[PDB]
Amino acid sequence: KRKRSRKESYSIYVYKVLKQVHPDTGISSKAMGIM
DNA sequence: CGTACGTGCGTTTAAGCGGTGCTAGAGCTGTCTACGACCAATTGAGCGGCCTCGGCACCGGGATTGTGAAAAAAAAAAGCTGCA
Ligand SMILES: [Ca+2]
Ligand SMILES: [Ca+2]
Ligand SMILES: [Ca+2]
Ligand SMILES: [Ca+2]
Ligand SMILES: [Ca+2]
Ligand SMILES: [Ca+2]
Ligand SMILES: [Ca+2]
Ligand SMILES: [K+]
Repeated sequence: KRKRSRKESYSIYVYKVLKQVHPDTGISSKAMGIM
């Protein structure tokens, strides 16, 4: 096992900016996909 | 059914032409060095996997607020005059 490739994405940085501008609001996986 | 737009005319304008004179700056060359690629070593930021726990989808009951449809009233219009 331990495949799923390792696919890079901006989602940690998106979350990081989100917590700056709106610290109590989160984000669905589709919405993250669009970001 | 009313007039905005196409046609044609006379009047006016300035584009185009060709020419001249001047130079800003496009673009090329040579020099030199600050910067970015390249490399190996190192390791923590970010990856996948995994579990949890509350957001959010779904439910039922009733009040309330849009959202419109019909029915009822009000009005404007149509036809009819009876005098002066
Ligand atoms: Ca005229
Ligand atoms: Ca120059
Ligand atoms: Ca870590
Ligand atoms: Ca994850
Ligand atoms: Ca309901
Ligand atoms: Ca309404
Ligand atoms: Ca309505
Ligand atoms: K340089």
